[PDB]
Amino acid sequence: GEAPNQALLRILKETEFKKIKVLGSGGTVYKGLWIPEGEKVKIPVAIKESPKANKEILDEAYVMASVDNPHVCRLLGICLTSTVQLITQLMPFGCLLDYVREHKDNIGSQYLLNWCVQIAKGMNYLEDRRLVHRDLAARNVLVKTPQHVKITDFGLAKLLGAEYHAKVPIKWMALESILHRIYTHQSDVWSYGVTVWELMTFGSKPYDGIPASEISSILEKGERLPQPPICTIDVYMIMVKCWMIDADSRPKFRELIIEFSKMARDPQRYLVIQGDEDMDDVVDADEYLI
Ligand SMILES: *CCC(=O)Nc1cc(Nc2nccc(-n3cc(CN(C)C)c(-c4ccccc4)n3)n2)c(OC)cc1N1CCOCC1
Repeated sequence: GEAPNQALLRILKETEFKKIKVLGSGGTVYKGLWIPEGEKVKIPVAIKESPKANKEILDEAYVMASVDNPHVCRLLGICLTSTVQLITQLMPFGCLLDYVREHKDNIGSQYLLNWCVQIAKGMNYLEDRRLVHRDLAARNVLVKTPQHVKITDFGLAKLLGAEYHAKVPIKWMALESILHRIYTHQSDVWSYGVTVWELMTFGSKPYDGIPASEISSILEKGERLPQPPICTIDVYMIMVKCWMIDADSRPKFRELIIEFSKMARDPQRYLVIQGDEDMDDVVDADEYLI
């Protein structure tokens, strides 16, 4: 027996939004203000604006409405206009992949290790809610402040019952997923390892210049992503443990929290980086609880 999902799905009027600029297209992601009726608050939001693709975006809203954790992006509501719109909290600093790329020369060890802690906390929460993400990557981690990141993009996420089978991001998937289309929380751990490598290399592309069709044979021969320059063996060994063939001998998200937490207490024993060492009624969504 599975527990009843008593999450609320907030349907928001279209007149409650004063959508401002466009953030980025691909669909489209807007930014704007959400002003609930006569609540005297202005909440900065992001809005994601024809066919059966409506089914997918609503499957996304189902997952996002059913999560509540400081390191997971939650759905504020949907607007049922001509198009189905997803309304989420504005993450004003962008995605973490763009952030580490545009700020390499100003990111210290404490920030890198804290992000690894927070991402592991969010993933451990998803595991607690029996959620396999299947698209964990630096591009899908958003930055509320440089000290606070959250996981987003649940378009591939699936709810395990009391391994899931099935276009996918090859250079982030465990071998068993590339080969057998098998996805578990431990295959998420593999993607976590690639995501940490992304941060540790300040946004390098994993297997840059290697066709995705070759990834399965490369991983089978025993090859893995190289040790990033700033990484001590301690940190790189954690990433290598995420890439083991035996999925059960990979670290659990609850262990990665612990390990990175200890390292974040002495961040330079583990990362070697040169240089280390309107408004008025605006309320962040994390402070608007209903
Ligand atoms: C890495 C790409 C990116 O997201 N850039 C970005 C993000 C944000 N802030 C933001 N706030 C709330 C929600 C989002 N957001 C972005 C995305 C796109 N994916 C890749 C993360 C989604 C999304 C959610 C679910 C399903 C599909 C997509 N939600 N982003 C920015 O606001 C400041 C600005 C930017 N970029 C700035 C630099 O140029 C590119 C855009």
